[PDB]
Amino acid sequence: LTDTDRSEDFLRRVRGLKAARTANGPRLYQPITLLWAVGRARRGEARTLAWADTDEAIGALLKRHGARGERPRPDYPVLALHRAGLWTLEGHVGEVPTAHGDSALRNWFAEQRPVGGLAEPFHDLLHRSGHSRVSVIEALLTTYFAGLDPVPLLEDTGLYDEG
DNA sequence: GGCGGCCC
DNA sequence: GGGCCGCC
Repeated sequence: LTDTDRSEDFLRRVRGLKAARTANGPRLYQPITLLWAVGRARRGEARTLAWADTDEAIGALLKRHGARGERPRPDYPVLALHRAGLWTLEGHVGEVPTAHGDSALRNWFAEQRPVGGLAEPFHDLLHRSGHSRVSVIEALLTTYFAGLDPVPLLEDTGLYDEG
């Protein structure tokens, strides 16, 4: 195996992601979100986290490392990663919205304030398997950071040695 | 038209 | 709250 079974399923969901495009490349919301979660999985940090702390932590990485003009709005990639089955959200009424729109996304997180994080099987996988971490880091760097310097982001996520 | 997103 | 773009 389930490590090999889960790793292949994990990497398949990551490769199926469809990020929004700028003129010169895909926007960095989803890879920055994922690498934040990968670092947390590696160090065994709390998988399930309150939205206020998740929003602030991802937002700070968006501000510092948003090399294609990203806004500090983690609501976009979190919703997209949830739809892909990579992210869990708990404590909300009704259905989770898609990452389409703007104000409705912010208002939904402000009202529902869901608790969540990377899905439990993938968090556990990346905590246990250094090979799975290296695999997804390389794949995300290949897809999203062509012509960009990922080193400051890797050190801010605690993944410099593995990336 | 849907979904990931920016601009008002 | 809205319209709209890129890509599917």
